[PDB]
Amino acid sequence: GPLSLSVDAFKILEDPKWEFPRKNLVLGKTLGEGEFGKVVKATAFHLKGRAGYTTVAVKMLKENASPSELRDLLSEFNVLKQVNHPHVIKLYGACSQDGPLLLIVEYAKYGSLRGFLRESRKVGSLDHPDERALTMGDLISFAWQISQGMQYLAEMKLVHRDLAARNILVAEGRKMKISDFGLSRDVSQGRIPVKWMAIESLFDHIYTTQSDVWSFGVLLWEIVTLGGNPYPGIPPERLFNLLKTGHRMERPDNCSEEMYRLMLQCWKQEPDKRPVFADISKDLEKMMVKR
Amino acid sequence: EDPKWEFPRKNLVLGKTLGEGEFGKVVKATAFHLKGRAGYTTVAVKMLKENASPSELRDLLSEFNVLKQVNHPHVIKLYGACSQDGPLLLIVEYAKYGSLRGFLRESRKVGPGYLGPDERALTMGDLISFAWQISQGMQYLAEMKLVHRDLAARNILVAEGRKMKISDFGLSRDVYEEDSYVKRSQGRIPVKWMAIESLFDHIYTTQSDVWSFGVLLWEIVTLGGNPYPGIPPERLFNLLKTGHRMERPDNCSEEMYRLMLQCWKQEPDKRPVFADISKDLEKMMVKR
Ligand SMILES: COc1ccc(CN2[C@@H]3C[C@H]2CN(c2ccc(-c4cc(OCC(C)(C)O)cn5ncc(C#N)c45)cn2)C3)cn1
Ligand SMILES: COc1ccc(CN2[C@@H]3C[C@H]2CN(c2ccc(-c4cc(OCC(C)(C)O)cn5ncc(C#N)c45)cn2)C3)cn1
Repeated sequence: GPLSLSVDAFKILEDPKWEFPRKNLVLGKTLGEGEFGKVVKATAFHLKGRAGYTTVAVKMLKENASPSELRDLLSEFNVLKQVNHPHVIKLYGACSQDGPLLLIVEYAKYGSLRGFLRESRKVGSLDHPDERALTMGDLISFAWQISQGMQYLAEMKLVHRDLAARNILVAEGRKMKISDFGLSRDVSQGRIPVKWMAIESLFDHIYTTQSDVWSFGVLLWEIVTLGGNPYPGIPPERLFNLLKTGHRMERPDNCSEEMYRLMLQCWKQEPDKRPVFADISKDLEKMMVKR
Repeated sequence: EDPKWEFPRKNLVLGKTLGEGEFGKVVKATAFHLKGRAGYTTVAVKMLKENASPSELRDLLSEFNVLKQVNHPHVIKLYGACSQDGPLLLIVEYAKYGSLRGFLRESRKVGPGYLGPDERALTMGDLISFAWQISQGMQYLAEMKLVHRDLAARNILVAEGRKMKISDFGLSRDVYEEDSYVKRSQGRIPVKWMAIESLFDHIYTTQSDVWSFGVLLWEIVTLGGNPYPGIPPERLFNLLKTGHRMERPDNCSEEMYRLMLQCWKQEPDKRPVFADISKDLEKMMVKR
């Protein structure tokens, strides 16, 4: 079947560029864990012709993994090979010759954007009750970096499908990296959380760059609320009809008119009425120079 | 939605979490005036988490639709659902000992344990009986033209009097036409419980449920061990194709092992049917 073919292709030595010798990989602490998959920190010796040990993250399956897990991981590997951008997580390679399949990716010292934000406070060698302080300028900065990454992906004819604050990684110098390409595809029951999905994805199962834009609007909302939970107290099952009848999230606190207007436009019912990612970057670039 | 199954939300009180995984959760609950029982009845409630995808929603709805049609002493009882004024809540039977996997693993550290009268005291006779109750439930399920697809010790619940209840019907499918269920895309059943033709061919029949039953059997007689110990899921493709199967575990009889092996025949025709699995277990029991 399609998976046994990919598995077998993967387990052969066909891509010497991406194969990393297993003996050169030393696995450390767990960075995150779900039921069937795990991410650990690691050091990699002589990775990609680099001197000494490079700090990396390793993605791997757990023992109760289903074929849909195996598929997601292999599919991410195949997408990340074709991709190169400062705001997209970097793939270093894979170990396919010695035990479990391991994906080796760039290590993001702050972890997920969602985590980063909830540990922060909004403002206008000591110590504080919060990890850091963030201005609207930082938040606009974060959104712009993601929109750049997304513009690159849309130009590459790739639909991410799972855009959300938990899938953006925060690297050294607070650089945003789009991550989790398990569900991406080159442009039936979906595995994207309902609350981030575009109306046409929910009703017609259609996924395009414009449905990525809708998801981007939910992420913006997540950013300006510093890690809020979208549609709080509304059951995911109730959301279809609220959206169909034209309900949207209200303007959050500490959110400006111009910022909220951009969110709303991302959530237009007709995908043609939504901004493209270039328009989005433009809006953020303008906000920035204008303080 | 359905008159015979819709239950008044105000009559349902939710308690502690009994289990939660990726985007779904089970809570202990109590229901007032349930199916005309006086007073409160202790129940369990299955529901979605905030980050649910359409797949999880469709799975909860499909489990509801299946449990509506099936009634058997060894299949989890559905009481009803709250599906109107908010979140979808599935109301099912509460099983006091929890999952079979959990129950058997507990018997490793909780006396009297496995002995080779008390609820916690287990002999091989008790284990054969557990397997048999499950097989009778599966036999009925197969007669009702269903494939469970996700038969495993984690999906069997242990109720009052140590009765087995097949549960977790989210993935089960109708096979009235063709006697097979096939989908184009990848399944969500753990690789290690999947039949060889489910793995390579995306085909699910009662005979792939039989394969899964063999793995469950192995789980039972190892008292909740993990299948293909230390083998990566990805290695199962080549390993099953080349003819490797799990080894005979320690407190397993030759007849019991012969039954498992039969469940793991490459050719699905050569596997026993659930009716014949039940007969084999009946004979094992009475010859002791
Ligand atoms: C299908 O294959 C799968 C599926 C799921 C998984 C694991 N799942 C749960 C949710 C999803 C992904 N998960 C994580 C966990 C940690 C990280 C992560 C966390 C992290 O945190 C750093 C810190 C905050 C210092 O702990 C840094 N980095 N750097 C790179 C990555 C990556 N990738 C990370 C990213 N995703 C955890 C693995 N493989
Ligand atoms: C898609 O909809 C979903 C999907 C999955 C889930 C929850 N998932 C995780 C794995 C799967 C099913 N899960 C559970 C959790 C608890 C129980 C459970 C556990 C339980 O434990 C009793 C004890 C051990 C004394 O606490 C008793 N009962 N009785 C009925 C049920 C049911 N159902 C239970 C069964 N399945 C937890 C919820 N909704």
